[PDB]
Amino acid sequence: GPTFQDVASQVFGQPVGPDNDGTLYIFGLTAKYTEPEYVDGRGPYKSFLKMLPSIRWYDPEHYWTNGSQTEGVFKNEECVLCHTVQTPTIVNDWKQSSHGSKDIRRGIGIKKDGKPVEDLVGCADCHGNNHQKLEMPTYKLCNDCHPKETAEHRAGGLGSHTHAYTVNVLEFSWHVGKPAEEVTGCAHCHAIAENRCSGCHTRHKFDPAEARKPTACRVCHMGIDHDEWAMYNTSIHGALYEAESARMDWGKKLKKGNYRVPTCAYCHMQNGDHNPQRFGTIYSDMGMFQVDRGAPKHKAKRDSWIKLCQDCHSPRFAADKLKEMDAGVNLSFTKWREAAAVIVGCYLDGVVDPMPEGSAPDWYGHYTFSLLPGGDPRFYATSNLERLGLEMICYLTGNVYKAYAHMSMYNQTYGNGSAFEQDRKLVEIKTEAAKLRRFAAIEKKIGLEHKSADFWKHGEYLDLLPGWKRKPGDVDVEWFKRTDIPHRANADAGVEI
Amino acid sequence: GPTFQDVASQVFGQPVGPDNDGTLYIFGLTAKYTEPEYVDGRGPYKSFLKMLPSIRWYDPEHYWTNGSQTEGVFKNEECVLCHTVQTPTIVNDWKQSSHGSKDIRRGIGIKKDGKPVEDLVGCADCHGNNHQKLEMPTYKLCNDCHPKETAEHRAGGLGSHTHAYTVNVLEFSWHVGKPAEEVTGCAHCHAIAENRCSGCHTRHKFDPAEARKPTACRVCHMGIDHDEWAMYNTSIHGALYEAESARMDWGKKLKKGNYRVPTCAYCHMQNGDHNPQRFGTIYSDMGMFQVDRGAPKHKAKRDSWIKLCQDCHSPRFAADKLKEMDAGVNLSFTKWREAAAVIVGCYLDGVVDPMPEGSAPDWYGHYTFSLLPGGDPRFYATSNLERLGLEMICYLTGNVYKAYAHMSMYNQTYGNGSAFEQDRKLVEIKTEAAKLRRFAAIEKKIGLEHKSADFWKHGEYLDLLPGWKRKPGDVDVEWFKRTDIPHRANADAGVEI
Amino acid sequence: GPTFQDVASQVFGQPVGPDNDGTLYIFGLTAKYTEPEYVDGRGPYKSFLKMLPSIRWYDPEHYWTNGSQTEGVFKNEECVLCHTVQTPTIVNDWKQSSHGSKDIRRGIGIKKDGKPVEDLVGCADCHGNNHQKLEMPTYKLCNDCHPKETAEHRAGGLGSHTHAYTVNVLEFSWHVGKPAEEVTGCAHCHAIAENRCSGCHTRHKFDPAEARKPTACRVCHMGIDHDEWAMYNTSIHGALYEAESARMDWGKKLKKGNYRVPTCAYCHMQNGDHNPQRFGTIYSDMGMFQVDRGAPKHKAKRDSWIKLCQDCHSPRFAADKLKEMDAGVNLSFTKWREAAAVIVGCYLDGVVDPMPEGSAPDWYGHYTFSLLPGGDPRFYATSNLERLGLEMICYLTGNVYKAYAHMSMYNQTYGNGSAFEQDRKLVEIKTEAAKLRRFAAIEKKIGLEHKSADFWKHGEYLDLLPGWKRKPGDVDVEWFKRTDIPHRANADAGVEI
Ligand code: HEC
Ligand code: HEC
Ligand code: HEC
Ligand code: HEC
Ligand code: HEC
Ligand code: HEC
Ligand code: HEC
Ligand code: HEC
Ligand code: HEC
Ligand code: HEC
Ligand code: HEC
Ligand code: HEC
Repeated sequence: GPTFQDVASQVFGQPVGPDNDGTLYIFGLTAKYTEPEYVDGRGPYKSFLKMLPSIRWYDPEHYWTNGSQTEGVFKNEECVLCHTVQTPTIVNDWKQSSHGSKDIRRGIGIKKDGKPVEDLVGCADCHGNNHQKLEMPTYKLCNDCHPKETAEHRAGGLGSHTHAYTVNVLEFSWHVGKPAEEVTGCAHCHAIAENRCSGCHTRHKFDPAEARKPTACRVCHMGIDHDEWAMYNTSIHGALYEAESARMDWGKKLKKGNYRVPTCAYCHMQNGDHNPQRFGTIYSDMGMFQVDRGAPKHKAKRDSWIKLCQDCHSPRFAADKLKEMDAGVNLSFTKWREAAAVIVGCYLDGVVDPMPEGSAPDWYGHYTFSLLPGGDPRFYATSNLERLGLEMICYLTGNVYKAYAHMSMYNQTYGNGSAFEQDRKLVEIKTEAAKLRRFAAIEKKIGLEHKSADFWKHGEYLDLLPGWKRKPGDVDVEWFKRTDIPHRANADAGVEI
Repeated sequence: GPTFQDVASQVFGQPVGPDNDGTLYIFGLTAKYTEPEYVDGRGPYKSFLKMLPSIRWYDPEHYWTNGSQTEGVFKNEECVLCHTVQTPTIVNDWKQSSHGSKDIRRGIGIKKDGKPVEDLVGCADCHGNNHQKLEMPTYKLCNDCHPKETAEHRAGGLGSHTHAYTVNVLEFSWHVGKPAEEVTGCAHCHAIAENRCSGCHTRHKFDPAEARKPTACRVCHMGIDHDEWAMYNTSIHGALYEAESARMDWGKKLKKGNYRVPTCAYCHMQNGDHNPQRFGTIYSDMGMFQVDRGAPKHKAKRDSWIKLCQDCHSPRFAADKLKEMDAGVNLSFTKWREAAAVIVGCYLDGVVDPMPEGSAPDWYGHYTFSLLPGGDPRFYATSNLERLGLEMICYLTGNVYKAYAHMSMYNQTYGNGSAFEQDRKLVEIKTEAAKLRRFAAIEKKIGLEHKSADFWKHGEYLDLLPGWKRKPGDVDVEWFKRTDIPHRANADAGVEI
Repeated sequence: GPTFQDVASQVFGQPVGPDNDGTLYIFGLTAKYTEPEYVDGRGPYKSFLKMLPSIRWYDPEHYWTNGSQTEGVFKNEECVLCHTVQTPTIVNDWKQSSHGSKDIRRGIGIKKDGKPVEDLVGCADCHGNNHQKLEMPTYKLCNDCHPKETAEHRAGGLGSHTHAYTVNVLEFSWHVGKPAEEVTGCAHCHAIAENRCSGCHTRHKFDPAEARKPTACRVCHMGIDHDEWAMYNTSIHGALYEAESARMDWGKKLKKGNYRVPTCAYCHMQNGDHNPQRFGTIYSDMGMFQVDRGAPKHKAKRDSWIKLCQDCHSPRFAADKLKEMDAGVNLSFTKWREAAAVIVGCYLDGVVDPMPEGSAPDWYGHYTFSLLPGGDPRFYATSNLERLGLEMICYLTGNVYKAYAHMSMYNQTYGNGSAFEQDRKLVEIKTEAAKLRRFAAIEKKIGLEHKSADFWKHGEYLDLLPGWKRKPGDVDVEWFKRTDIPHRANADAGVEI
C-alpha cells in the first residue's frame, strides 16, 4: 500500500525519490530516507555502533587513511611554499606560532628524545614528509615535546577531557541509541576534548593567550545540558570579562595577581594545570547527583576553593558564597524528589500513556520505564511524562548547581536552569500526571479499553532505532572488563565495573 | 451587556477608557483597543493591507513627504554648521566617512555621470538643498556613484535582500494576516535589507570594516526562525571571532589570506560580492524544503564551497564537514515526516480541537486546515497541534540545516534548533494527538457531542484579523502577473506564477 | 511508613541520610532536606521571613559583625602591604583607582566635612583601622565625599534602585513566599542596586568608564522577567556597541556628541544623572500595566525622549519610532485581555484543576485564585492555567514594551517577549482551558466526582511554603504605615498605602 511519501506525492505532484539524489523536495514530504555510508564504531557496542567516515579526523589512530592526491617527499620549507598558495591561513597561523617563529619563543627548554628543540617545528615534523603517508596527530605527537601538559591532560577521571570520547561517547546511551549521522557533533565535541590539544589553544597558532579566554571553553561548555558559559557570562565576573577583554593583558600567565577578572581557565586550570577536573570537590554527574560540598568530609576541597577566591576577595566572603551554593543546591533537590514521586507514581498505577510496552524498545532492547532502575532516562522516543522528568533532573536541577557555582544571581533564581524554571517544570509534570489520571479514571468508569496510539511505537524515525536490533551476545563485555579506563554503569554491561 | 473591560472596571474601580488616552490601566484590563492611524499598504493585498505612517522611512519612494519645520535653501557647509548643533552624531559620522573626508579616501575612481567625484559628498548631495523638499534615499541614490555594488545588491532571487520587502513582506501570509502595528518590525527589517545600503555598513560612516563583522548581519539573521548568528557564534569560528575581534585588522578586504577567522561576510560576500545569496547551492525556504547539497547535480556548488573552506583548511576536511551536513539534514526530515503524518492523521480522523471551522478564518478567508495544501501554516489563531507542527518544520527542522552549515556541534545535537529539540517537539506533537484521540474516543462511547470553545473563534485580538474581511475580487492579481519580480505561491494569487 | 527516601534507599542500596552530611546521593533520591542556618529577615513579614547569614554583606547596617581572625590597629600603608600578599587583586584595583592614585585624579573638588580631600583614600578610610572592628560600607560612606551622586541614587521611586531591597525584596510576594535559600540571589541583586555604589562601577577600581558600558547593567537587567539587555543587544544600537566597543573612547563623559553608539547609561543616566528612573514617562510595573506614552498628557516626557534621540537622529524619525512603541504596546494588550478572559472564565465555571482549595495555600495563607483581586499571581505552586497566565502578562506582554522601547525589530515580532510568542502562549492557554472544559463535561455527564490529585497540595517542597504557617497578627503593619518609603499593595498589608 501507499507510504506517507506516496500519498504526499499524489497530492503535491512531486515524484517519490531518494533523499540523496539532489531533488528539492517540497517540505521533504516525498523523500525516502537512505542510510549514509558508515564505518564501524568502537567500544562495547561495536557490534552495531556506526560512525560517519569523517571520524577519521577525530579518532585518527583507528580510522585515518591516506586520501591526498598530491605525491612527493618534501622538506619543511617546501610544505610552506606550496601551502602558502593552497591553504594560506594554515601557513599564516604557523608563521605566527612559536613552532614556526623563533622570535616569539620564551626559552621554555623544550626537548625531544632528551635533546633541545632549537629548530623550527614545521609541517613535516608534525604531519610527516611523504604526502601519500601524511599523519593526522593526537596528543601522542605533542607528548614528544610537551610531556608535562600531556600527562596532566591524561590524568582526569570519568567526566573529564581524558575519557570524554573513549568512555563517554562509546559507552553513552544517548549516543549508542541513535543513528550515527544524528550525533556526529557529539562524537567530535567529546573527541576534540580527549584526543586533541587544540580545543583551547587552536591550531595552527597554538596560542596560550587565546586558551585563557572563556571563548576557549564555551563552544563545548554551554547549553541546557551544562550551561556554565551562560552562568559565568551572567555573573559580574562575566560582565567584567566582556568589559575588559579588549584592553586587558591576556599574555600574562594564569597566576595570583596577574588578572583582575577570573575566567574558566583561571579557576579551573589553576596555575596552568592541564587536568582541570581535579579542583572539583567530587564528580556528581553534572549536579544530577546531590552532594553538600560544604560538609566536614569535603573541607580540604572547600578550603582550596576559598583560597582560590582569596586571590581577589575576603575568604569569609568566598566561604559565604560557596555556602549559598550548598544551601541552594539542597533546596533544589526537594523539587526533583517531588517530580520523581509523581512520575514513578504514575508508572506504578499504570496510567502513563504510552506505557513502556507501547513505545519502541529502549536502546538495550527493553520495554522498560525510563525513570526506574535499569531504564534509560531520556527526552526522545518516550512518554511526555518521562521527557519532562529527564528535563527536570538534567536540564534544570543540574544547572542550579552551575548557576550557584558561577555566581549567576539571575540564573539561580529566575533564569535558565533556575529555581523558578524548576517550579514551572514541576507544574508541567503534575499537569501531565493529572491529565493521565483523569483519562484513566474516566476510561475505567465507562469500561473503555484504551490502547496507546501506534505512533508511540512505529514511525520513520522510530523504526531506525537500535533497540529493535538488539540481541543476546551483542555486547563486547571484554571492553567493560578493562581496568585501564573507567566505565558507565550500563544495564547490559554484563560484568563488574 | 458588559464587556470584559466593563466587568474589570466594576471590580478594580478604574473606569473603562480608550487605550490611547494616557491613563495607566491596571493590568490593561479596562482599556479598549483603538485602531492606530494607518496608511494603505502596497502589493497584491493593497485592498486591505495597512502600514503605520512611519513606513515613510523604509519605502520612501511611495510614502515620503516633507515633514520639516526648518525653511531655506542651503549649501553643504551650512547643513554641517547647523546639524553640528542639532544632530551632532550625524555630522561626526559624516566627518569620519570618505564622503566627508578626503584624507581617508582610497582613490577608488568613483564617478557620477561619467565624471570623477573629487569633492566632498555632503548632506545636500544626498538629501537635497531645500529643507522643505528633503529627500530620503534608497539604493537608487547610491547607484549614481556605486553602480557595481548596487547592481549586485539588486541581483538576488526570492529569499535574498533584493526582494525582501517588495515580495516577502507585501505577499507574505504572516505579514498580511495581522494588524499593521503588530508587524512593523517585519516591514522594516525586510525593507532595510532591500531598499537601503546601510544594513551592514551603517549610516553615516558607511565603513566597510564595520560591514565585515558578524554584527553587520546578526540583528536580522537571528532567532528561532533562522538562527544562523547563534549557529555561527557557537562554532569554533564564532568563538575565535569573539577572541580576536578586539585586536585583528578589520581594515583588510575580504580575500583569501587576509583573515584567520571567517565571518558571515567572508563566506557569503566572497571577495566583496554584494549578492551574497548567489553562493548558496539552492534556495530551500530556509531548510524547510529538503535537498541533498552533496548530490551529483550540485557538484559545482559543493566544489565551490570546498574551495572557499580551503582558504584555511584541507579540502578533504571541508568535504567531510559538508557531507556531515547532508547526512544530518536527511536524518532530520524523518522526524518531520513522522510529525506530519501524526498531525494530518488527526485532521483526517476529525479529532483536532478546534477543527478549522471552529477557529477564526485564515487570512485567505477560509476555514482550512493549516497543514494541508491550500492552508496557511502558522503558530497563531490555530490549534495547538497545528502550532506544534509549524514549530517542528520552521523553528527546528530548518535550523538543523543552519546548525550543520555553520559547524555548531552543540546546536546540531543538543541545542536550539537541534536533533534533540526535534525529538522533544515530536513527543509534544504525539502527546497532543494522543490527548485529542482519547477525548474523541470517550465522547463517542458516551454519546457526548463536543463543540469546540467559542474562544477558538472569537476574542478581542481574533476579531481584528483580516480573514473576517476577505471577499471576492479583493486581490490585485495584476501584481501577481508581474514577471519583473518573483512571487510567493499564495492560494488566492489567482494566476500563474 | 516509608517515605520516598526510604523506598528509594531499598531499591538503590544507598542509606537514607541528611542532605548536608557530604554523601554523594544517587540522583538525590535518599537525601532528606535539612533547614539551613538562618537569620531573621526584616520588613513587614519579619515574623517569619528569613535570610541566609550571608545577608551580612548586602544589608550590613542590620547584619554585619566582626568575623576576622586578624588582630591589630593599622595605618593605611600597612593595610596595603599585607593585602598585597593576602588579597592581591583588591590592592591592584585600588592602586588603579583615583582613591589610591593621585596621577589619575581629575581635580573634581571632592570634600569631606567641608575640607578638600587631597590625600589617598585608603583601605582604612573606608573600612576602619581596627581589624577586629572592620566596617562593610553602603552608600552612606560614599555620601561623605560624593553627596551629589548619593542624593540622586536615593531620589528614585518604587521600581528604582532606591527601594529595590527595602521595599521590593522585603515586601515582595515571590520573595517572602519562598524558603530563604531559594531566593538569596533575589535579595542580593536588588540589595546591590539599592545599598551599594558598585553595581555599575565595580569595586575596587570604581571606574566610570566601566560604568558607561552595557556590561554595567546587564547582569541585573536581563531575562524573561525584564529582557532589556537582549532587546538592546538585538537592536542596531546593540550590534554597533559590539562592533565599536574595543576601539571607542569610553573615557568620554556621557554627553551629546561624545558617543556614536548609545548605551543603557547614555540614555538612562543622561548627563551622568544617578537617578536613571526619572527619565521614564511613568512607572508601569515593567509594562504589565498599559499606558500610551504618546498621549497628550505625557507630551513633556515624550518630547524629552525625542530630544535625547535627536543627539544622533531626526526628531521626526525618533517621534515615529516612539509612536511605533505606543501602537505595538496597545495591540499586545488585546492578546492579554483574551488570555485573562479565558483563564478567569475557567475559574468562574469551576473547571480549573486544581481549584485553589486543591493547592497549598498562597503566601498570605489563603486558598484564593491567583488571577483574581486579592490573589497572588505566580508561576509556582499553582495550576497550569494560572502559570501560563502569569507567563503571558509578565514574561511576554511586559517585554513587548521592552522590545519596542529598545528598537529590537526581531524581538518585537518573532523573538523572546514578542507578539508571536504572545500568540503561541495564547494558543497554550486556550489549549489548557479546552482540556479542562472537556474533562469537566465528560465527568458531569457520566457522574464521576473528580478530586484533584494530592500532589497539587502536598509534597517535599510544597510543605516548606510559608502559607501553611500564616496566622492572624503575624504582619508588622507599622512597617506599611511608614510614609518615608513607598509600599506594595499586598492583600494583608492591613492599612492604607
Ligand atoms: C617538538 C618537536 C614539538 C612538538 C612535537 C610540538 N611542539 Fe609545541 N613547542 C615546541 C617548541 C620548540 C615551542 C617553543 C618553546 C619556547 O621556548 O618558547 C613550543 C611551544 C608550544 C606552545 C606555547 C606557544 C606559545 O606561543 O606560548 C604550545 C601551546 C604548544 N607548543 C603546543 C603544541 C601542541 C598542541 C602540539 C601537538 C599537536 C605540539 N606543541 C607539538 C616544540 C614542539
Ligand atoms: C572562578 C571564579 C570560576 C570561574 C571564572 C568559572 N568557574 Fe567553573 N566552577 C567554579 C567553582 C567554585 C565550581 C564548583 C566546584 C566545587 O567543587 O565546589 C565550578 C564548577 C564548574 C564545573 C563543574 C565541575 C565539577 O562538578 O566538579 C564546570 C564543568 C565548570 N565549572 C566550568 C567552567 C567554565 C566552562 C567556565 C567559563 C565559562 C567557568 N567554569 C568559570 C569556579 C569558577
Ligand atoms: C584547555 C582545556 C586546554 C587544553 C585541552 C590544552 N591546553 Fe595547553 N594551555 C591551556 C591554557 C589555558 C594555557 C596557559 C596556561 C597558563 O599557565 O597561563 C596553556 C599552555 C600550554 C603550553 C605552554 C606552557 C608554558 O610553559 O608556557 C603548552 C606547551 C601547552 N599548553 C600544551 C598543551 C598540550 C600538549 C595539550 C594536549 C595534551 C594541551 N596544551 C591541551 C589550555 C589547554
Ligand atoms: C572606599 C573608597 C574603599 C576603599 C578605599 C577600599 N574599599 Fe574595600 N570595599 C568598599 C566597599 C563599599 C565594599 C562593600 C562591597 C561593595 O561593592 O560595595 C568593600 C568590600 C571589601 C571587601 C569584601 C568584599 C570582597 O570582595 O571580598 C574587602 C576584603 C575589602 N573591601 C578590602 C579592601 C582593602 C584591602 C582595601 C585597600 C587596598 C580596600 N578594601 C579599599 C570600599 C572601599
Ligand atoms: C557620488 C556623488 C556618491 C554618492 C551618491 C554616494 N557616494 Fe559613497 N563614495 C563616494 C566617494 C567619492 C567615496 C570615496 C571613494 C574613494 O576614493 O575612497 C565613496 C565611498 C563609499 C564607501 C566606502 C567607504 C570607505 O570608508 O571605504 C561606501 C561603503 C559608500 N561610499 C557607500 C555609499 C552609499 C551606501 C551611498 C548611498 C546612500 C553612497 N555611498 C552615495 C561617492 C558617492
Ligand atoms: C564560512 C565559514 C561561513 C561563515 C563564517 C558563515 N556561514 Fe552562512 N553558510 C555557510 C555555508 C557553507 C552554508 C550552506 C550553503 C550551501 O549551499 O551548502 C551557509 C548557509 C547560510 C545561509 C542559508 C543560505 C542558503 O540556504 O542558500 C544563510 C542565510 C547564512 N549562511 C548566513 C550566515 C550568517 C548571518 C553568518 C554570520 C553570522 C554566517 N552565515 C556565517 C558558510 C558560512
Ligand atoms: C551587507 C549585506 C551589505 C550590504 C547590504 C551592502 N554592503 Fe557595501 N559592503 C559590504 C561589505 C562586507 C564590504 C567590504 C567588502 C570587501 O570586499 O571587503 C562593502 C564594501 C562596499 C564599498 C567599498 C567598495 C570598494 O571598492 O572598496 C562600497 C562602495 C559599498 N560597499 C557600497 C554599497 C552600496 C551602494 C550598497 C547598496 C546597494 C551596499 N554597499 C550594500 C556589505 C554590504
Ligand atoms: C605540530 C606542532 C603541527 C605543525 C607544525 C603543523 N600542524 Fe597541521 N595539524 C596539527 C594537528 C595536531 C592537527 C589535527 C587537528 C587538531 O586540531 O589537533 C593538524 C591538522 C592539519 C590539517 C587538517 C585540518 C584542517 O584544518 O584542514 C592540515 C591540512 C594541516 N594540519 C596542515 C599543516 C600545514 C600545511 C602545516 C605547516 C604550515 C602544519 N599543518 C603545521 C599539528 C601541526
Ligand atoms: C572621601 C574620603 C571619599 C570617600 C568616602 C569615597 N571617595 Fe570616591 N573619590 C574621592 C576622591 C578624592 C576622588 C578623586 C577625585 C578627583 O579629583 O579625581 C574620588 C573619585 C571617585 C570616583 C571617580 C573615579 C574615576 O576614576 O573617575 C568614583 C566613581 C568614586 N570616587 C566612587 C566612590 C564610592 C562608590 C565610594 C563609596 C564606597 C567612594 N567613592 C568613597 C574621595 C572619596
Ligand atoms: C537610548 C537609545 C536607550 C538605550 C541605549 C537603552 N534604552 Fe532603556 N529605554 C529607552 C526608552 C526610550 C525607554 C522607554 C521609556 C519611556 O518612558 O518611553 C526605555 C525603557 C527602559 C526601561 C523601563 C523604564 C520605564 O518603564 O520607565 C528600563 C529598565 C531600561 N530601559 C533599561 C535599559 C538597559 C538596561 C539598557 C542597556 C542594556 C537600555 N535600557 C538601553 C531608551 C534606551
Ligand atoms: C549605575 C546605575 C551606577 C550606580 C548605581 C552608581 N553610579 Fe556612579 N557613575 C555611573 C556612571 C555611568 C558614571 C559616569 C557618568 C558620566 O557622566 O559619564 C558615574 C560616575 C560617577 C562619579 C564621577 C563623577 C564625576 O564628577 O566625574 C562618581 C563620584 C560616582 N559615579 C559615584 C557614585 C556613588 C557615590 C554612587 C552610589 C551612591 C554611584 N556612583 C552609583 C554609574 C553608576
Ligand atoms: C549620502 C552619501 C548621504 C550623505 C552625504 C548624508 N546622508 Fe543622511 N542619510 C542617507 C541615507 C541613504 C539615509 C536613509 C537611511 C538609511 O540608512 O539608508 C539618511 C538618513 C538621514 C536622516 C534620517 C535618519 C536618522 O537617523 O534620523 C537624517 C536626519 C540625515 N540623514 C541627515 C544628514 C545630514 C545632516 C548629513 C550631513 C552631515 C547627511 N545626512 C549626510 C545618506 C546620506
